[PDB]
Amino acid sequence: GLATILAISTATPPNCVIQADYPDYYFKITNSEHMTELKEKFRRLCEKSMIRKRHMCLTEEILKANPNMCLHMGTSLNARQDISLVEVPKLGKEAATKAIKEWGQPKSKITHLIFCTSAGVDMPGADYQLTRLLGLSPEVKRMMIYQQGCYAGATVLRLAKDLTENNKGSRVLIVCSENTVPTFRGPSDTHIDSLVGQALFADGAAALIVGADPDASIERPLYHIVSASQTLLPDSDGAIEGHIREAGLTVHLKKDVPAFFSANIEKSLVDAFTPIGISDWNSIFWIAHPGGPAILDQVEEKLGLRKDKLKASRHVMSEFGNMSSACVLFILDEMRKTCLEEGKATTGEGLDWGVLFGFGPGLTVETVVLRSVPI
Amino acid sequence: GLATILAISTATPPNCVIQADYPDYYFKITNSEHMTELKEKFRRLCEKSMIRKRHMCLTEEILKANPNMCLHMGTSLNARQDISLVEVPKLGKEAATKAIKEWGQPKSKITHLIFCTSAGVDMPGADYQLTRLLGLSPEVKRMMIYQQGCYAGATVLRLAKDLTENNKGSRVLIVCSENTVPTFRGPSDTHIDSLVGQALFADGAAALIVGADPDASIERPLYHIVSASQTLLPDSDGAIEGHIREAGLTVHLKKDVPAFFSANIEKSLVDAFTPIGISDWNSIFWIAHPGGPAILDQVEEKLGLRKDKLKASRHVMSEFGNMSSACVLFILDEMRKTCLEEGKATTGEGLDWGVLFGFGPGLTVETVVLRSVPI
Repeated sequence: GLATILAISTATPPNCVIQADYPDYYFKITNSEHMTELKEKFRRLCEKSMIRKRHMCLTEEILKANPNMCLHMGTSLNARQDISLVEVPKLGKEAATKAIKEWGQPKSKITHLIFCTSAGVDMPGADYQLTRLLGLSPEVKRMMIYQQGCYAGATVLRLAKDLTENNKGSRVLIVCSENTVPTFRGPSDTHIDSLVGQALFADGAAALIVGADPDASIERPLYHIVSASQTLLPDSDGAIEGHIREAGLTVHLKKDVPAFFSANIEKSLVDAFTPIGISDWNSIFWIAHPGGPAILDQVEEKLGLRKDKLKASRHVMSEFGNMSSACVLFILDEMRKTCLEEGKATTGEGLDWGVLFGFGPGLTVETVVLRSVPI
Repeated sequence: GLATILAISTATPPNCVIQADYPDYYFKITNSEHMTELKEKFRRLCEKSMIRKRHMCLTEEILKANPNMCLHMGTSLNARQDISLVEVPKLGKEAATKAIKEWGQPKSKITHLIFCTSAGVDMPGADYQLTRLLGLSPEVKRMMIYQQGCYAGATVLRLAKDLTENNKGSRVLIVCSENTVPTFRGPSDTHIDSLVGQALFADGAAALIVGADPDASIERPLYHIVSASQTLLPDSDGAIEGHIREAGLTVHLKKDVPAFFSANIEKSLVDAFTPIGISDWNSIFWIAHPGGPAILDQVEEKLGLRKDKLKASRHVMSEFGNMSSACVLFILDEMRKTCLEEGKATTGEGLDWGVLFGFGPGLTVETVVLRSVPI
């Protein structure tokens, strides 16, 4: 049968930054209060973000201890790696233990592990660290998805679908764990596009169990993964780039990203849903990577979505910020919980069919067709 | 049906270094001729490497233009990335075009792309670059496997097996492209394990087409991918580590690494071949990642392999050195070419079943069971 999501959980670092207070904090800790016009631009970005709070393992204490991270382009990759490479699997384990609990099986039944992060590469990778931290079988079949950015929450579902459907009895643990350690940096009027990241990026981890052929005596499906596609957008090359450099991960925006995603998203919908016979985009539930707020606004306008279609996606953005690959997985967690609390008929806001979108560098759109389960 | 390898090709940079001359060249270009004790240790390492030559895109001209790369721990990641991120997909495209030719189908029939490298991370990744360089369909389903080291040539086969067997009609292009740009550095008596890498690592790219259900009117299988396993070796934590730092990729080795692999290899063989009813390791053909030559020697001795079992693996090591993930794929290409040239009965040295091993950080062993095809 089809790959099925059997459990979801999440974790965030305990320190959280209130967005209303962030322009003042960020310009203070980076010693940039003299850049008054830049501070005003950053305040506007923070207020436009529709983020209320973000969780960050980067604290004032840590930044004071790593002052090269507070420069715009300080030589700082080593300092960033030293923090992030430990944090990434630690936060991932926090989510994974809880997903395993919901799943209801012993962890010795996990046959496959997908780990996903853009927060720092190491050899061996975070997949190895998580395997040892959790005490998974040494024979777990691992896939380490590094540096794929904000569409990778859909990528891991696409990968998990083929792994679990091609291997009878297989059960995949998926962990996505992201943080701002590689990207945090001081401001510069050269690199205004970096301020976008400073206003949006946040920390979080999400874990899932995916498997085909559920054991109804123990396992409880949440969503079915029907199809998974990936495409590059025409003429979009260079719109979003992220470079791993001596100063950490630097972000570069060169084209109108929301215009590209909104102009092309209907093609992905038609390709995904024509085989199903669906053409009304308000008749399906939506999980859309929300880390670019203007992207969601323009998708909504272009397609004529009702204002509530993206409610769960915008709620996660409001409460957590742009956690990169983890966002869409937080959104699935939020949707099923809200549907249960509100007495909706399915885990997809009472609807049967749904779409999950990852958006990221390429420009790339990942399109996952889901089906809900009854509540 | 089973996933099958339908085509293989390879590519190397034109510049090559003769191993017998390398100690003198390396110590001169790194301005380290005064480290006379270290130079003799390096000559012994090169003499014991059983490498005759290695291809390298890093030329004398480039090293003279990038002097911080010739220091031992010079701040040089940016210079390395500037070189490697263009070289990786360029060399990969060279191999991919030739693999596509052998396959015999138009490149519009490629539905999936797996790209693998440890030579430098970027967003978007080398998979995106290769897709654009080759003019693949924008809807190609990509998987980017970054920084998994020397076992990843087997990893890509494990991944391709699930992708192609779960998707009717799918055809996956696999590209592995590796180089010494991130690891090349001057010598130091505080980091002797780095010398091992300077004696062994080399550049190369290999490309494959993999698919299930071949069309016998156009396609010609070379190998069948029967099973693919991965395991961590007991109590091997920290034996091989690779860190991505301001000075590039730095390598760190405990000294009993060959002992770990040779002492555990039989478990991987028993686990893979018991379902097939095979216990005689001389009755199967071998593709063993050859990048540690004591690994090959100790495996041969521990298992009592015939003197010629590792012939193709040692030949690739001799002519190309340790090209990380690409080695095992060069070895498959060498085996089928030599079998045809020499009138063998199958693409597996006249034998029917074979094993392909990837070895790398973890410590990880990847075990792929293959079947040959008649010639």
